Amino acid sequence: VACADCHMPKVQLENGKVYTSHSQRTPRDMMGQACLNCHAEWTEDQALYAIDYIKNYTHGKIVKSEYWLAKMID
Amino acid sequence: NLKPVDAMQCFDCHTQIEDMHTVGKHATVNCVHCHDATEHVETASSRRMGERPVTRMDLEACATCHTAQFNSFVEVRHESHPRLEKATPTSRSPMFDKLIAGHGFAFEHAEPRSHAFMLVDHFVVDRAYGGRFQFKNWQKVTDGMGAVRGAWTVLTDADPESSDQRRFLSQTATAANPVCLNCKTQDHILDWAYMGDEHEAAKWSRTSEVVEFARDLNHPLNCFMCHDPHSAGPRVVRDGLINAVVDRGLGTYPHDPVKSEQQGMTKVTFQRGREDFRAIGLLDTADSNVMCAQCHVEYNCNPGYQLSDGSRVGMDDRRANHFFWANVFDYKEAAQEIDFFDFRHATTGAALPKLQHPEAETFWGSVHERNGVACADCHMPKVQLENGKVYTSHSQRTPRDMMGQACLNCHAEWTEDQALYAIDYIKNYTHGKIVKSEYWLAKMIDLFPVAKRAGVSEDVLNQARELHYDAHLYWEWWTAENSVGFHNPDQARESLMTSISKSKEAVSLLNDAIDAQVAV
Amino acid sequence: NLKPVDAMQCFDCHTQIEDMHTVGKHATVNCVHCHDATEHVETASSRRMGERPVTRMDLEACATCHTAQFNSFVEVRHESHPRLEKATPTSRSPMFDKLIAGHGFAFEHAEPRSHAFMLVDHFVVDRAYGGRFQFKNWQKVTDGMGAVRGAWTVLTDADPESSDQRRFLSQTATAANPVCLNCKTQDHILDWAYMGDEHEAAKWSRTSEVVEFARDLNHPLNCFMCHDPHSAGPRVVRDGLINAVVDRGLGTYPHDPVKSEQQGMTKVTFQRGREDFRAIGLLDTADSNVMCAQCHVEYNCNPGYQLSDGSRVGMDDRRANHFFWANVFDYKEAAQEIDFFDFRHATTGAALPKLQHPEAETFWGSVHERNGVACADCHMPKVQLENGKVYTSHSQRTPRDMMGQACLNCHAEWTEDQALYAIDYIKNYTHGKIVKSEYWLAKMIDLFPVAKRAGVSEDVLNQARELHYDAHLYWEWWTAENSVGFHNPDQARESLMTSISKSKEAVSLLNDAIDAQVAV
Amino acid sequence: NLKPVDAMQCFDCHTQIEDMHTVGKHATVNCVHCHDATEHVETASSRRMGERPVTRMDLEACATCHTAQFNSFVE
Ligand code: HEC
Ligand code: HEC
Ligand code: HEC
Ligand code: HEC
Ligand code: HEC
Ligand code: HEC
Ligand code: HEC
Ligand code: HEC
Ligand code: HEC
Ligand code: HEC
Ligand code: HEC
Ligand code: HEC
Ligand code: HEC
Ligand code: HEC
Ligand SMILES: O=N[O-]
Ligand SMILES: O=N[O-]
Ligand SMILES: [Ca+2]
Ligand SMILES: [Ca+2]
Repeated sequence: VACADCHMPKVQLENGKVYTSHSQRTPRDMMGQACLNCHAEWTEDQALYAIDYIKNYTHGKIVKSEYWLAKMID
Repeated sequence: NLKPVDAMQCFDCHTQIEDMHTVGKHATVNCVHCHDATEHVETASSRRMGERPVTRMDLEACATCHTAQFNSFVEVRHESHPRLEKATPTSRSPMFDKLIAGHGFAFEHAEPRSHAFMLVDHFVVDRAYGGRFQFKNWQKVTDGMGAVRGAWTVLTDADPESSDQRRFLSQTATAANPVCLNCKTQDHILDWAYMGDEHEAAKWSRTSEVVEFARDLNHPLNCFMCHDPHSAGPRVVRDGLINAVVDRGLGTYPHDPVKSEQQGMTKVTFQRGREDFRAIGLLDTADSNVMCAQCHVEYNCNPGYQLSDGSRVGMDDRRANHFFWANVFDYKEAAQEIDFFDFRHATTGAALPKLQHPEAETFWGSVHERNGVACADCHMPKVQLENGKVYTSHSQRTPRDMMGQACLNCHAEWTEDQALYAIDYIKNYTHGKIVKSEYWLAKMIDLFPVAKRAGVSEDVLNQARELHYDAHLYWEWWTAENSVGFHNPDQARESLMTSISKSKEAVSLLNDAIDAQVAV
Repeated sequence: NLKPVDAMQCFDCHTQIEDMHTVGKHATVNCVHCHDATEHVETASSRRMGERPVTRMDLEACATCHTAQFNSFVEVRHESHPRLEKATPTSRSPMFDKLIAGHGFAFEHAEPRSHAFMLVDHFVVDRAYGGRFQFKNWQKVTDGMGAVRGAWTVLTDADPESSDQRRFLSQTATAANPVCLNCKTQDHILDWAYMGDEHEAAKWSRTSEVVEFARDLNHPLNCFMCHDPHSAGPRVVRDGLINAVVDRGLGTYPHDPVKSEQQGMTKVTFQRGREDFRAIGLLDTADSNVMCAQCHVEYNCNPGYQLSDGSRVGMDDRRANHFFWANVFDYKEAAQEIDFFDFRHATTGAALPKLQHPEAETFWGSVHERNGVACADCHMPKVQLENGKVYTSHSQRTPRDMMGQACLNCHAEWTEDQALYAIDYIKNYTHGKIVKSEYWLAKMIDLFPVAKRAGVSEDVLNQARELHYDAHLYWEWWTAENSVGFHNPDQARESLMTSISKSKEAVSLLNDAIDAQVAV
Repeated sequence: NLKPVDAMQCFDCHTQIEDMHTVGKHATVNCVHCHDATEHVETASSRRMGERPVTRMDLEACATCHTAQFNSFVE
């Protein structure tokens, strides 16, 4: 998988010549193309929930790392 | 990958193309994008074609550099309900079967759908080819992209081994003829002489076996129908239109000589050997009214009969390919000028015209046309982007899908709901008058058998048949015209009241004559 | 609270039930869930019923352990517009009154609505019981749960003191008879002998006073119509279906002996004393095509007449309960086999068939049926849950409400809009041919009085009446069939063009004969 | 309106560009879309630039033939 697959995927058209979206942005705006064509087992909400599980967990450790860095700094 | 060819060498023999190509916005676009002329260049002289070069007619030839226009063109509007028969209580012409009896449209006449399908729909409609052609299956009806790629990628022919028009299912007709195809495709643009006249250099003509012609045609609404591929400048290619506007000197706006001069057309002819062969009409401006008038007009594209003596006018006659280029109130005179009618009504025996989608001739003189508004402004507007390069939508569809761009930029005083309400007021009023026109036409039509059987004289029946022509014209214009009055509400109103007036006159005439016969 | 009974003791006398119950997925489900047999067990011998045990027919008997299936079944689809008369310009058969004149459906024929209402709607439709039964008030029309709980919880009888079928309002008919009820309920499953034949052990039969029978019936579409309550295995209980498939050896798929063998039915008969009394048909597989074919077929459920001599075929005749089990092109032969027609047209005098919702016989041979797709796949699919135990939706409704499950899992190439567009292409095309078929049938019908009055011979009128039978069959199949062509678009097309062909033949015949009479 | 230039004239001194341009999917795309090299061509030698040609760096130089990519990018 490469950055473009999640961040500037091919456009899906019922009738049209396919091109590659150049709007390089979060896959949340185009989950069908960016995630769900590959993750057929998920709905959009499930895929978003999986992203958020990671981000929430990681952000929690970032905040704790900052807490401990700040305590050391002080 | 494409390799560019030496255009300058082509120009040593192609001075007309040189003059167009080098001056317009395709001056940098190499011939190899649309032609394969390698063997041609090796064998031609300025006076001998040699090997015929290939010319690409596919829309993909333009889509590589103009994807937005291509994609907006091929888009299928699923809300444009498909295969929806107009002869039903819930569509445009509830009494169409009674009124049109005797004409091939009785076999099927659906509402239009998206442009991607025009060629395939022409091929599969029940009135056209005896049911010879079908989509490969009923799923393919959705595939606008496939149809654009090529009709024969999505259709089947019931009998590839024969080329005659015949019925393959009982309730079909074989009305299609080569002229039809000129408003579905221009893949034959190099194989068809102006007007479809016989020509030594034309593979196809008005008199061709339409099934054979059909098989040679692939693409709907080629992009070059409105845009010269060499100059990129605005044009039309449809012969019947150039004929009406230029050959017949009617002008682009027959009711406005000034606008005709400002927004005119220059006929450009291309020869084969020493002989004129085909023509295009370059437009002074990018005038969509005239571009759309290549097809959205009332026309002959069919055999008919002469009003004068009733004799057959066959496909060989120039009149079989004709743009009347006349509003509804000038049409009867325009038909008399070429001495032509379409069919005899099956019940009344009246000589009748068959009207087809006269959007262009209806739009003339209307408030929007008089204000310089054109088809594209309401049906293929510029796209509005918060951030982006503007282009012109090619999804030619009802303004209801893009009211901000199609109406409300101009009508700042209205909300979308208000503008829709104004549209619906016109269509509702017009449709009620259509329905009343049909009620009265049907009442007249039903009196004909009673009258004939009661012994009413031929003279009285002929008087009623003359009234039928008028009643019919002044009604059918509006079921044929796609805006349900919107394009010219006052004209529709005046015409439909005229229809009803004529029908009522005929009803009175017949009832009185029947009553007089009974009283004897 | 329920107390379990000794099933083993029941089995000392009920060996058929033992063989079903102990082997299937209801082996642990105690009899007390659906029977009260206390006094029965105290009084019975293996050869004498003794006190009749109670058998619960209410759907709640299943809803305690199968709430999801029950709840999805009872759900009211409010978008299935209620009491919507088909004989109107905006519904299925705009000219139905003219075409069906002479038949009880002229008094009312609404579009179907949700299954919860089938029994109450049968009772209150204007054609059924002379308007005897009504909802208690006009609010109760919404109450699907109430109707399922019991028809008589939501209906009133205008005259509980009489049991005869009569008109209570002028524009009603009394077409209901006991056979009807077999496609509304099976509450009478233990009180009705196979086919509704007279039987000493049957309280009800084809010849019963239908008003008395009606009062004894409560529940729509009992869950056990498709599921044996003892084995829980798939079955049908409808006698006319078992008769067609098994007794008449037509098979579950008359056009496919292989599929008939793989997906077959085993008739199981239950006796009363020494005598066969009732039967069920166990299915080899959970084949919804055959389960739904218990009711969604063309049938006799009514008296009629013999084609041969015109004599009355009354409810006492087995032919009054008949599944033709024939596609539209085999129907005329199937009706000739039993020497039967339904009514004489009020205007033409033609002997005519009355067709009813032949979804099953239409579906045969269609592309989906040939691919092993079945009613349930499009009309009661498995539910898709992000997290949950899958079950089968029992809300038997249009796939438009659940396109992901009903269509798009299979048709991965389509969006919902594309799939809807494909449906609409078929229904639009089919409906336009229905409307044209009606136009031509109506034109023929209107010629009959003119012809009769003009002195056209009985021989010519009879020729036209024979054509009327065909024109009618090949049209009415498609107004009766609920998919508007979707279930078999090519068949619909072929049939409707045949209808129009026949009507046109009759119109020509009559106009020529009328014209010849006038010319004399 | 753009007038094409003779790329062969450029290629005589620009072998690397020739090898890239003639082979790829821009083989038909004339230099004038992105360069104004008229005075450069009159003044360059095989090793000295002469007058510096203009090279368009704006994204609109690609947007006329690739509107969809450009518009999705700028959104
Ligand atoms: C398998 C899919 C996937 C791949 C491949 C991927 N990304 Fe991401 N990226 C994500 C997701 C999910 C997020 C979080 C977006 C959100 O929460 O809205 C993200 C976030 C980002 C963001 C921040 C987006 C914003 O709006 O905040 C950037 C920048 C980014 N990725 C760049 C890249 C780069 C560069 C690559 C390739 C090296 C890459 N991504 C590959 C899925 C992917
Ligand atoms: C960050 C790198 C990047 C930039 C900058 C970029 N693109 Fe692309 N472009 C891509 C990728 C990735 C693809 C898809 C390649 C593939 O998957 O085959 C692509 C594909 C294309 C294509 C091929 C057709 C298609 O859509 O797949 C065109 C034409 C194109 N880009 C034009 C442009 C234009 C015009 C711009 C400036 C508006 C631009 N690109 C800027 C990365 C880029
Ligand atoms: C030696 C002179 C000459 C050369 C050079 C030349 N052509 Fe032609 N071309 C002709 C002639 C002659 C015809 C036929 C005109 C006629 O029918 O009278 C023709 C016809 C055509 C046609 C129309 C064929 C048809 O289907 O009717 C096309 C397209 C065309 N040329 C393209 C090109 C291209 C592109 C080049 C450069 C790669 C080229 N020609 C170079 C002489 C030439
Ligand atoms: C190799 C790329 C390419 C091809 C292929 C191509 N065009 Fe163009 N087209 C251009 C360019 C570049 C312009 C000029 C853009 C500008 O200057 O705004 C242009 C301009 C146009 C214009 C605007 C002309 C004007 O005067 O405003 C139209 C219309 C057009 N092309 C139509 C077409 C048609 C129709 C086809 C297919 C027959 C086609 N093009 C094929 C590149 C191409
Ligand atoms: C080559 C002939 C031709 C040209 C030029 C043409 N049309 Fe059409 N148009 C058709 C045909 C044919 C259909 C019906 C297509 C079908 O039913 O498959 C149609 C359908 C339509 C529709 C209905 C689309 C829908 O969603 O149902 C509209 C709106 C329309 N045309 C507007 C226009 C406009 C505006 C123009 C000028 C920009 C134009 N047309 C130019 C032939 C043409
Ligand atoms: C003057 C151009 C023109 C001619 C020639 C032409 N059409 Fe059309 N046709 C149109 C336009 C515009 C529409 C869309 C508007 C409408 O349907 O009213 C259309 C729509 C159609 C449709 C789709 C709607 C329907 O009626 O079912 C079919 C099919 C069709 N034409 C078949 C034919 C046949 C067959 C012929 C030759 C007998 C023919 N056309 C000739 C312009 C033309
Ligand atoms: C029925 C006539 C018609 C057809 C066919 C047609 N166009 Fe256009 N085209 C127009 C009109 C009208 C405009 C806007 C002209 C104006 O207002 O300046 C336009 C504008 C354009 C432009 C100029 C840039 C823009 O978007 O304004 C291009 C490029 C173009 N069209 C490409 C195409 C392509 C590619 C096709 C085939 C998919 C096509 N056209 C088919 C009528 C047509
Ligand atoms: C380019 C500007 C423009 C466009 C776009 C436009 N209008 Fe108009 N419209 C006008 C003007 C100017 C008038 C005449 C105003 C006056 O004379 O008071 C008018 C008149 C009308 C009328 C009176 C119509 C008649 O024929 O008598 C109606 C209704 C109307 N517009 C609705 C609409 C609708 C709905 C749309 C979108 C489909 C639309 N207009 C798009 C400018 C526009
Ligand atoms: C002593 C033998 C015997 C016993 C034990 C027995 N049954 Fe029966 N049952 C019969 C007979 C005999 C009939 C009538 C069969 C016939 O009509 O010939 C009958 C009929 C029935 C019926 C159908 C009644 C109808 O409406 O037609 C049901 C239900 C039933 N039994 C349930 C049960 C249950 C449950 C049990 C155990 C609690 C049970 N029986 C135990 C002998 C027995
Ligand atoms: C006391 C609980 C209970 C009652 C009451 C009940 N069932 Fe069941 N049913 C079950 C159980 C337990 C299963 C087996 C579940 C499993 O194994 O997947 C089952 C299975 C089924 C099945 C699936 C059978 C198969 O072979 O796949 C059907 C169909 C069914 N029941 C129908 C009904 C019907 C209809 C009724 C009302 C006549 C009913 N059940 C009443 C408990 C009950
Ligand atoms: C072979 C099974 C079967 C028979 C027997 C049967 N019906 Fe129906 N009935 C159905 C089906 C299936 C529907 C839903 C489909 C439809 O309406 O087309 C239905 C629908 C109805 C409806 C609701 C729609 C309407 O027509 O108003 C009524 C009322 C009705 N039936 C009454 C009756 C009457 C009265 C009889 C006996 C004269 C009868 N049914 C016999 C299967 C049957
Ligand atoms: C018209 C026939 C029919 C009726 C009546 C019917 N079902 Fe079903 N039932 C089915 C079909 C079809 C299935 C799915 C069988 C399969 O595909 O395996 C099913 C499956 C089931 C299952 C198995 C679990 C599941 O959901 O797949 C149960 C339990 C069940 N039904 C209960 C009931 C209940 C309770 C009722 C009464 C509310 C009922 N059924 C009425 C046709 C019917
Ligand atoms: C269980 C899979 C499945 C289901 C569910 C399904 N289809 Fe199909 N459908 C098929 C297959 C397989 C074909 C035949 C494909 C082929 O032969 O190319 C087909 C054919 C069709 C056709 C051609 C129809 C004909 O009778 O000629 C249409 C239209 C269609 N499907 C639409 C739908 C719609 C709409 C739905 C949902 C109501 C649906 N399908 C549900 C598998 C399915
Ligand atoms: C005069 C028109 C034109 C110009 C200007 C243009 N291109 Fe292209 N581009 C093309 C054509 C034609 C193709 C080939 C399309 C095809 O064969 O699919 C192409 C192909 C591409 C591709 C796909 C290449 C591949 O190997 O798949 C990319 C990426 C691309 N161009 C980027 C750009 C960039 C970035 C610019 C601006 C620096 C640009 N183009 C300017 C016409 C143009
Ligand atoms: O039927 N095409 O006007
Ligand atoms: O009217 N029930 O088929
Ligand atoms: Ca005409
Ligand atoms: Ca019947």
